[PDB]
Amino acid sequence: MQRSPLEKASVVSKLFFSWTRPILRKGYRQRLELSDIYQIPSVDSADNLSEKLEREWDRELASKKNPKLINALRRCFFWRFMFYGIFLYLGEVTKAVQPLLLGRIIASYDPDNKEERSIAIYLGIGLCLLFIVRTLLLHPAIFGLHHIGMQMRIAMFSLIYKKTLKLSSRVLDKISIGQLVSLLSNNLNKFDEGLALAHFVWIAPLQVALLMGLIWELLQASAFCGLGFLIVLALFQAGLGRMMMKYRDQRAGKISERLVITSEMIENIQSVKAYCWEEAMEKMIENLRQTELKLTRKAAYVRYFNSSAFFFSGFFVVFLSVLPYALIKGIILRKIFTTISFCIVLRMAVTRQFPWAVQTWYDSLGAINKIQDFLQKQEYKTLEYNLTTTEVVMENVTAFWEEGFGELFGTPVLKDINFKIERGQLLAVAGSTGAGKTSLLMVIMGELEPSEGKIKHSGRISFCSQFSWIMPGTIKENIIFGVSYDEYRYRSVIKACQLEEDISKFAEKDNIVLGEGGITLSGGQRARISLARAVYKDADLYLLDSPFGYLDVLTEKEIFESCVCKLMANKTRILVTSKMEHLKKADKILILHEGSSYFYGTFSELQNLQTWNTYLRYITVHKSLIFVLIWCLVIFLAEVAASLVVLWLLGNTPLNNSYAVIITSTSSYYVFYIYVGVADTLLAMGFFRGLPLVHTLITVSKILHHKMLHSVLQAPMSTLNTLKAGGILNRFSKDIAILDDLLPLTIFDFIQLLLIVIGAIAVVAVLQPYIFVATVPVIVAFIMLRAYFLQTSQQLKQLESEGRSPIFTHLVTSLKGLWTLRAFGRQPYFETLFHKALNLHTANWFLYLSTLRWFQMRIEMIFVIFFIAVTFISILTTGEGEGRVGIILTLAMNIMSTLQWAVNSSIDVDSLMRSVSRVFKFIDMPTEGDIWPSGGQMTVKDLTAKYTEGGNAILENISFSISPGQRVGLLGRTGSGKSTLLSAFLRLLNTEGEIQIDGVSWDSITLQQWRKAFGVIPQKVFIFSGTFRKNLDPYEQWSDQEIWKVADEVGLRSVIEQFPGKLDFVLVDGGCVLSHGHKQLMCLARSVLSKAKILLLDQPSAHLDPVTYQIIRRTLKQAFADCTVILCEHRIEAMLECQQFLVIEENKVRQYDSIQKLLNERSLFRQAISPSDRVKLFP
Ligand SMILES: Nc1ncnc2c1ncn2[C@@H]1O[C@H](COP(=O)(O)OP(=O)(O)OP(=O)(O)O)[C@@H](O)[C@H]1O
Ligand SMILES: Nc1ncnc2c1ncn2[C@@H]1O[C@H](COP(=O)(O)OP(=O)(O)OP(=O)(O)O)[C@@H](O)[C@H]1O
Ligand SMILES: CC(C)(C)c1cc(C(C)(C)C)c(NC(=O)c2c[nH]c3ccccc3c2=O)cc1O
Ligand SMILES: [Mg+2]
Ligand SMILES: [Mg+2]
Repeated sequence: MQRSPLEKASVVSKLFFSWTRPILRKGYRQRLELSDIYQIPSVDSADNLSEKLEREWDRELASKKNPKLINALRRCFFWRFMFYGIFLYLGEVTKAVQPLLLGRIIASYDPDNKEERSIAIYLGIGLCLLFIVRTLLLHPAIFGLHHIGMQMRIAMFSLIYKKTLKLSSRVLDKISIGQLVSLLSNNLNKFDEGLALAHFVWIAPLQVALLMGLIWELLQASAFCGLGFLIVLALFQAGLGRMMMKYRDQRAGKISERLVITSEMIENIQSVKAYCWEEAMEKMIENLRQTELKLTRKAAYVRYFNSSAFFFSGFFVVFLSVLPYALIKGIILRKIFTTISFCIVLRMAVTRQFPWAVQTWYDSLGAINKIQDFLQKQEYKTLEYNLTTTEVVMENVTAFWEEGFGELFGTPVLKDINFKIERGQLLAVAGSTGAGKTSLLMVIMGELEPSEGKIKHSGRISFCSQFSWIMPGTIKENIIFGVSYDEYRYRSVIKACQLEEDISKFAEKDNIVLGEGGITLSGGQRARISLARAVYKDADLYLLDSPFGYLDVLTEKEIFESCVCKLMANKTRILVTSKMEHLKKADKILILHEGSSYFYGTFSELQNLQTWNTYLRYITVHKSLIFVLIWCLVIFLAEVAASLVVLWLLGNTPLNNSYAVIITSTSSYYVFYIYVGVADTLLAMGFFRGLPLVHTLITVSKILHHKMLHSVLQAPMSTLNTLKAGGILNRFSKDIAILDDLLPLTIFDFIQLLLIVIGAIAVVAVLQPYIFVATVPVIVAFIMLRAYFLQTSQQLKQLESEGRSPIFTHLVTSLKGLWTLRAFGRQPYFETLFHKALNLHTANWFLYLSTLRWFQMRIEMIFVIFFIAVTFISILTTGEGEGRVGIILTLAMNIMSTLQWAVNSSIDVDSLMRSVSRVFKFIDMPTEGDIWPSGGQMTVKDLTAKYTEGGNAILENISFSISPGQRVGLLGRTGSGKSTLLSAFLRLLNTEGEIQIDGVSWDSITLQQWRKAFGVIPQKVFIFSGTFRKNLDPYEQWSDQEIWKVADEVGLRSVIEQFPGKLDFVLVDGGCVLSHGHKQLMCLARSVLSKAKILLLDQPSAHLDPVTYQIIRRTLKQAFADCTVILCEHRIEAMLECQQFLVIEENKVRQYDSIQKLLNERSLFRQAISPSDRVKLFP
């Protein structure tokens, strides 16, 4: 890493921004090298800005009765804020005094021998000094203010991430990810750039006050009659401002709901593709955009009138000001041109600078109120007593989940429970699905607080969750989990948990970079890593929430006898399990039932008891847009044509006539200057040109999102395992919101300003030729410097834009794995790990931000340099009477003012046009591409399975044949390939060979038509946010009576009746309200509804007990009558049902007819079988 060149730099270098110069020269010739990206300055790091504001916020919490976050921000930013404000004031004041100096220099070309001709040179000197001071006075203050705004945002972002880790288990149900992601995605670039515009609240009034006097000098009565029109217009904009904000709050609720649906479906797309929910998910996301875009359009139409106010005002402010003075006294052109020059600044001050400044203050404080509201919430309390006899004691405990019934005190999940545990013995927590076994562990950890009862143990605890969580990184980084490495400990664990088999198969042996969640691995592999993490941790208590769910019996025995009873000796360790073998070796047993202790004692006792392309493609999405743009241009040509013949008549005039005083001399060089002043209004886009342009540009973003969401869903699996969670969630949140909100109007201003320049030059050029020639040398200078700047700016903007993903990627996983982070207590790791992601983004954003102010300053300096040259050539060459050089040049330089604004607008479009470029990359992804399934017989021949293209072959030369209406068992060691074989049928991963069904092959039919033959039950369960009926059939093909007629057989009768809205209860946080057992029965019903003749079952009974399993076989015997079944199961009770068996090992298959033969070969796998299951197989 290279250190910041800002650190060591002279006042000149910092003032003129010469320290940014290297990266432009480096970026112009070549592609940007990672080496060239400088380290962030020491001032604005994540640690310091956290440390500073954290201290000031707890001080605010400690002192005041009702604390406010703005008070905390005030005491560490206000002086440096106000320090730049006084410079930004003086830099703005100097724009208001330019008309006085320039106006005289213009008047000094007049043949009539005025005093001006005396002072002209002194004004010539002074006006040059007037420009030089402003250029140096404005830009540093803006960068200074941007730099403060960046520090403010980083400081809060860090306090949100510290706060969110200490947040209560009660609150997590209410606040989804969409709440957090939107809050950060909104403020990310908007807040930083804002603090430039913030000050103009108090700059604009003093500017109006200053300007009004200078006008009052010229026009005594009418100036106030003018101002009145702007006071009327200012209130109209304040009206639109309040109206626009109300549309934004109605929409904000809908965006949060779309992101949680969009996240969930892409997070586990492998299930979405298996069930064939493309039409379902697209229609669901489509319906949420209807409400959103309605409120976007209404917000967009209002903002047009706010934006357009400046351009229309121009003519009317001057007209109402000159007209009264004209009638009573009579006016000179000089007097008209001087008022025009004051009015341009006065409008800019009151019409664009004033309403933008206020709108920023609403957004900032609005944002700070949400953060302050988020910071003062219910926190997870800690009450650990390290003093103990290492005796984990529980007595007379009851607990309710929701606040209502618990506070009022529905049945509690635990009641009248008690147990004592000595150190050096394991507890067997047994019961049926929904007994409260997880709920019991949640009370011990203290995530679920008890209403009545008392807990006490030592603070040190270890936890193994039922849903296995893999943070992004290496298997080592997962197993050690943010502590020092130990060769003797690490190796003894992996051998005890026996991952040595699975780790050795991978190319990079130990350390492979696992994605968000670890979908690279299988169900059994994740569980053993989750276990290894819990084992490697040292603590007084080890909680294990059924880690033998996805493991085969041979592995389940070996790991239980090699880890739990060997490596974990002389420790209290409460275990969730439902097998006789585990309860036999166990010391004390606890059998829960309907949240009540059915039995408590010992096992002995229990038995005794009972670039051009990107711009072009965007325009040619929607055909309306190209018609509207042509329709604007033909009307533009008409108004350019209209002004031409007006000025042709006006200039050709042959002129008691007190209305307007003109003479041959004055006429020539004021009539044209007046036109350039009022050109902004004459060429302005009226509601007819404005509204449809805005309307279509929103309709484009609607079409672009549909294609993008459509293309992502039907892309191949390999491409979707490449990209991250935060990478998907970045675009759909931030880069779709840019095409809806910012881009539609940033274009309008760019077009509006571009037309005004062209049309003004055109009319002036056609009428007087030399001005066109005079502009060219200034025109080329801006286009030259623009083409030079963008070569660096474009490349920086992509690094910064793709530099966001790390912040989101981390925020997703952190939240999902929150319960283990607090179990182990690893917040200090994750905070410092999160600080990096902000620093990375700061390093790219700060660099892009600083490079801009260079271009902003240089473009102004180019103008100043040319103006200084123009003015001296004007004044010095001035003849004795009618000097016809300075006239022509200054008129050009009066246009280049409008162009300088258009070039700055042209950069603001290009930066937002990076968003649409990154959207098209997601649209341009590759694509995976009599009654038919009669009997359902399959024929596999020379099949090969691999995930990556040209990688390791998981299965090789596979070939077997199933007969019609036959049940087939599938089995093998954890990580054999059992899932890969089931995925090979649906052909999700890329394969070679052919699987032919009922004498018809793959290549004879389409994929989406092929996949509607199979009814799947995947290994990982997918429950999106919605109602039960929606989760049971998204297409809504079946009736309520039909769903109820299925619900009884799978036995969700009692499960649903618990909740208030029967089949209308909206599930949240990926269906966290249901227990692990009910999620398996949810997938079962979903398959029972979808009446298929072939169906695949990737381990139906994962964590189901022998009682609940009776439902699986009951529904498998009755409902699935004549259809062919491929049953991939670990429990041995399931093997009684199916006839043929497939065994996978050594990347190959073995088919068998009888169970007795299969078990006869493998002695170890036969000895593994439970005594209670052994009597069933062998009579
Ligand atoms: N966050 C929650 N909010 C509301 N109810 C919940 C929540 N978590 C669990 N429950 C409910 O509490 C009961 C017990 O759930 P718990 O997960 O403790 O059961 P379990 O015995 O661990 O089940 P399994 O055998 O499936 O693992 C169930 O009825 C479940 O729906
Ligand atoms: N998405 C993937 N990308 C790369 N390799 C993968 C992927 N999924 C699985 N594998 C590899 O294939 C092996 C077999 O995984 P698979 O899920 O088919 O096994 P399984 O027998 O179904 O496991 P389980 O006992 O957990 O059900 C894994 O151990 C891993 O090495
Ligand atoms: C009839 C005709 C000539 C097509 C026409 C009419 C108007 C109205 C009626 C809106 C003044 C306008 N005016 C506008 O479109 C205006 C657009 N934005 C504004 C913002 C603030 C204040 C006024 C306007 C405005 O008049 C323009 C026209 O070209
Ligand atoms: Mg459970
Ligand atoms: Mg599997």
